[PDB]
Amino acid sequence: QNLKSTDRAVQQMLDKAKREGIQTVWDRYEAMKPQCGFGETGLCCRHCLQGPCRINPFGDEPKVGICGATAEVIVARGLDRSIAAGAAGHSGHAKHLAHTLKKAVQGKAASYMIKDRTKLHSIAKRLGIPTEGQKDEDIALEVAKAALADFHEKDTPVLWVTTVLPPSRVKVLSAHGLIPAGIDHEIAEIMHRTSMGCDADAQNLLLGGLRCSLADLAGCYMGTDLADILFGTPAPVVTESNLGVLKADAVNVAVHGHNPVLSDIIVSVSKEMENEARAAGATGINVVGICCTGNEVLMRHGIPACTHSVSQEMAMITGALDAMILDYQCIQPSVATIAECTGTTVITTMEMSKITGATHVNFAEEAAVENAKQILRLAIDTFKRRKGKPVEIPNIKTKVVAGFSTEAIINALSKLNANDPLKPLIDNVVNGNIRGVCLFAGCNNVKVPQDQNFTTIARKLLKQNVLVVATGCGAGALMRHGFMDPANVDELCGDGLKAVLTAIGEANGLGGPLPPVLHMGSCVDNSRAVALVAALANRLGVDLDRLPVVASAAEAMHEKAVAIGTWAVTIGLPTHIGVLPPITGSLPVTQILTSSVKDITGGYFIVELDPETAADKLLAAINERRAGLGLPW
Amino acid sequence: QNLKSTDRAVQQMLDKAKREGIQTVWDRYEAMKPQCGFGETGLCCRHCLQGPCRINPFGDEPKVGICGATAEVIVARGLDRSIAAGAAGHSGHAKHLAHTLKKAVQGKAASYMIKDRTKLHSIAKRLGIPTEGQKDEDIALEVAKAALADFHEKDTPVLWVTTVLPPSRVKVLSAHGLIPAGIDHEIAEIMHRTSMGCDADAQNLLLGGLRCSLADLAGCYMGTDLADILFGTPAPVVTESNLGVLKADAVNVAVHGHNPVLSDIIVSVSKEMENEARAAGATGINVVGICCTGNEVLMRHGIPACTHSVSQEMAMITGALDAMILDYQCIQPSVATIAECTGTTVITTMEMSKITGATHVNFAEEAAVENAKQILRLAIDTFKRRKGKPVEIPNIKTKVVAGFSTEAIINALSKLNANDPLKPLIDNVVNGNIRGVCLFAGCNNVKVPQDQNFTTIARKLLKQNVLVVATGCGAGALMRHGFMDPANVDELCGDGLKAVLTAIGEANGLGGPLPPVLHMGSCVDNSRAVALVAALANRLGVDLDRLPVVASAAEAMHEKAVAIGTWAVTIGLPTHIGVLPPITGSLPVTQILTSSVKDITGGYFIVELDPETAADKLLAAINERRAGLGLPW
Ligand code: SF4
Ligand code: SF4
Ligand code: FES
Ligand code: FES
Repeated sequence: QNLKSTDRAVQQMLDKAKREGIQTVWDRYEAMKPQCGFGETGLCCRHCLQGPCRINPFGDEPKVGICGATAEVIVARGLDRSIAAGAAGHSGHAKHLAHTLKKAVQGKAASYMIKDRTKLHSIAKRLGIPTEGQKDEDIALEVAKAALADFHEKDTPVLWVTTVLPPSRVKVLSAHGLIPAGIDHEIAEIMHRTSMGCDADAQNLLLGGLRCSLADLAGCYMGTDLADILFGTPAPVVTESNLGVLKADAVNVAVHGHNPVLSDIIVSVSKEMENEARAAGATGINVVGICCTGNEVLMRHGIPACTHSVSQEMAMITGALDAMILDYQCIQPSVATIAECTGTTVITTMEMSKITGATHVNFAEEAAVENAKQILRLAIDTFKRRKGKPVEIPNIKTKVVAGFSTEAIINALSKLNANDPLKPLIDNVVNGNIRGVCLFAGCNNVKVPQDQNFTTIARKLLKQNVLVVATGCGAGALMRHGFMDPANVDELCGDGLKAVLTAIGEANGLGGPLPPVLHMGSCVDNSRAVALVAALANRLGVDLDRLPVVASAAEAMHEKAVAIGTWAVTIGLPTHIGVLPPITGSLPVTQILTSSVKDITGGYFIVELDPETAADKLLAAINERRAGLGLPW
Repeated sequence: QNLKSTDRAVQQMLDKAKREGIQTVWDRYEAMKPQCGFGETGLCCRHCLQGPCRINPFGDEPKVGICGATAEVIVARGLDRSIAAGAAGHSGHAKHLAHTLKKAVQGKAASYMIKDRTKLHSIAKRLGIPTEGQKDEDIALEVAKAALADFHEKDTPVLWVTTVLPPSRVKVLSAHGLIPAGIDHEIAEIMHRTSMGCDADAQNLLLGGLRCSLADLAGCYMGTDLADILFGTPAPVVTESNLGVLKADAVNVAVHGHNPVLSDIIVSVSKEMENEARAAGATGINVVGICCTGNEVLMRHGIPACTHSVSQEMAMITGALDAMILDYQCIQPSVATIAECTGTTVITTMEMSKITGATHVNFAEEAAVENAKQILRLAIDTFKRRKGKPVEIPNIKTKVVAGFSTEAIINALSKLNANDPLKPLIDNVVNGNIRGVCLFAGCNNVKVPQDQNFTTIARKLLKQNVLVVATGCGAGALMRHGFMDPANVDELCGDGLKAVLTAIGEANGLGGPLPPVLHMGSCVDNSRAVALVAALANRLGVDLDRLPVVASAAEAMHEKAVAIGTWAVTIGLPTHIGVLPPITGSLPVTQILTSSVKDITGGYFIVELDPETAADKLLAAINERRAGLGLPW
């Protein structure tokens, strides 16, 4: 089973699924082979009813689409649609939170409130919203209106782009016409320009894609900002991960999806319902996380993470998962069918994300506590039905230190230099103790043995003294393999990095180092890494494309990951992707995305499926940046 | 060549292309055969990097997508994306016109102005915008702001839906949650919900698709409204169509695309440049139309239509097309390559729609006259280079009477009943002289011999006394085969329909009938048919799903046509489509779209590729509606 997942708990559940005849994501992948090479290379178009059009990568006809669309146009249009779809997800998440904040401060949703008043005021100041003499509720109402205004054209550009990057970077992007005019405006313009008989120049198409990726960035940053106002900015926390966090004698409730607007409430209400669970014969309610909603409550409340991404079905296979509470994004719809075999109650909560055969509970912010209790009572009912039945929870878990928001990272650094907190980090970049920074982001993908690229690359970078930060299911992969346990610093980290992690941790009263990898949160919280990198650029007086900072979507799957990778390139980072995106059918598109975009934004994609080779390429990118700053490497 | 096109001028140019070795859309189609059956049936998904996933329609594995997405989810997600892409095009067109009107009334674009002040005031009244005591420029500024506001969420729903359909229809749609909250909001929500791991219930997905189709309707209606304010509401006009409208001794300039914001200016400026053209050895500038921008200037100014849709390359093959001036949508990008052989200067004008190898002229409303003169001077240069060369313009054209805006139709009817203009039409529906109404809409499609479905269906309906109206390239197909020439009324029309067309025409001072088919304009001007049908419903006191009105996208191609067909169903019409949409791989989706949606909106799709059978099915739908109103049939 090691060829499917490198996670030993997942392997154990794959054996259980096999002997019980439960079909998994890996079985469905095997049944798909061999996959279509036209789609894999990007040489397929279905944008009108004259299609499908395909193009043979080499040889004889077909060589061009029916309407005349070339291989490079077809490849660029498909890629742009993926970017727009990703932007639509991250910004739909952000839009929902903006409406939640507006309802809260207008007295329409008493379960929600301004929890981080400091963050509220800093965001207002960053946006140019006056705070002196204003009530918090009025400032927040203005912030929520500004968030909603960024979805459409107005007299200013998207402020969740222009106010979050340094003026020099905004100037570069503006010169190329890349600043978004409105988030949903850009998504719609992509769908228009890529429709039949519209944009048919690969460079023009890809420039539109870069601009739409910045609309995705704006949605990510807005989502983090609003979630922090509503639910609190993360600070360091200690918890656990992997399937062993499930407890046979408790009501096990997974929160799964991305938007934690209800799942933050689930966490608090579940505490109130201890006694009701105890009356049912359970020790209590054990809330666990899956995917990014799990990251959100891990970051803010220390909720343990049960599993992530490709292996999500395995939590159900234990037999102990009483409920899976779903919002949207990255939920395999197979869960609704597997639930018939495993007994789990799968519950959807968002109007636009339902799954046939799953129970739906309308969630409304105005009734959030009431909805939570109804949902948790279904979970309690499910626990009762399995009283007495054996379960198979693998006794496998790791320790996870997390909660490294950018505010938390700055505060940790400020223990070494109170009035200039970024300086200790820059000092160690300059002296070589920190070679550079790598952000791991994105998903697992069934084509890659689960976690193998994240861990193989992370190990090589850590040995070379790279400061590694992680979000999303990249953070999930690293946490499940021990990369967030400070006890593994000695094994994993080069001497210089160990010295820095130890110096920071000792100054924070820990008696021990920071963990080998800093967990910066969910997928939208890739925006936190942007905030840190922008602050470093501002402090050094250089643009982001001069910093020794790279990104790696080492096992990417979702359209959201394509959008993130593209905005990482657009803000100026060398950006690795470890699965093939559908671009290899066009050499001109590949050349733009891996080479000539350097001349536009300073960033570029590094496509590399072999993880040892990818780590070498990422280190070369970091070291090239070091050389450009005159640093040793 | 008759198997490729039923248009004799197109056949002549296909022979010329063949002997000159110029590859056409039909050659590129032949080179694509056999096409992929997974894509044709809808059983392919590329929404994440685990794909492509396909599903065998019958037999053995694969049976389900890798993530667990069923055939019905995959089919519904793909369809929803097509609807959103169509909505993005029609509403991008409308958004551009809203910005043009705003610039005009703020003194920023002197080439544009309020030409239809009556239409402006009626729209303002329909929207609830006060007009008493207000300057026209202020009313128009308010209308343009309202148009822009409908793209995003606000305290009202999309007013270009709720103010254009009768309250009873709005109530039905509201009860099912189908009223759009904002145009670009719905497009983004579709892209979100159809991304991996999000909506996975076919009924829920398709209801979202119906709502997004109404965002498309709003964009169509807004585009017609704003184009009428800026450029004038159409009134009846007489002109010609087909390749014989090109003139060997003139500078022939085609306007091609959809948004006539510059091409209306091209028409006026070309008149000013007669003498400059005459100095070059030409008789003048002969502006001709292709596709919907051609329809726009045909409707408003009588500009002759040269060709449409699938046969657009053939205008270039004549050797006489000096320039092709492009905005966006439905332009085969092959034109940029064919131009090397034919000498035509292909010019793009919109930032988001460029074609490699075509000259780009930045158009800006603020410089519209200056841009037009630069473009027309390139055309004049091109004419000079072909002085002396023979050309092959087929001597084939038809007479076209057009300009039937809904205002024009009401005014024509008012000559029979001044104070109750709809009553003469209803009278003849009730007595059987008019059996019903059919709207022909949409594109040609290379899979169908060009125009064969439109003409075969139209002939059968006209013989059965159906009032036939047409837009877009459906109007193009019918005009090129004589269906807009009143001289063909005797041959084509049943006795009852002939009596009505004759009575209306005689009362309008014509001495002869209205044409066999009423040309209601461009693709966005499908909204004019909605306005007429809604007015009829309001006058009869019934909802639209009780009227004997149907639609036929008989040769559909573009994502825009999928969106139009879907909103035709959503507002309550039986809606034929004559090419296979990618739904046959899912019986449950097909059943929803062809059967159970009747219980939701009262409309339904009729999928039928054989045109004689399609006409029988459309007549059965009309006659079922007649029976429900207690009428003979
Ligand atoms: S848009 Fe062009 S390439 Fe795509 S399916 Fe239609 S004809 Fe084929
Ligand atoms: S979304 Fe599901 S069905 Fe579509 S490509 Fe990804 S795994 Fe396959
Ligand atoms: S031919 Fe397989 S993805 Fe289209
Ligand atoms: S397998 Fe051919 S369209 Fe995807």
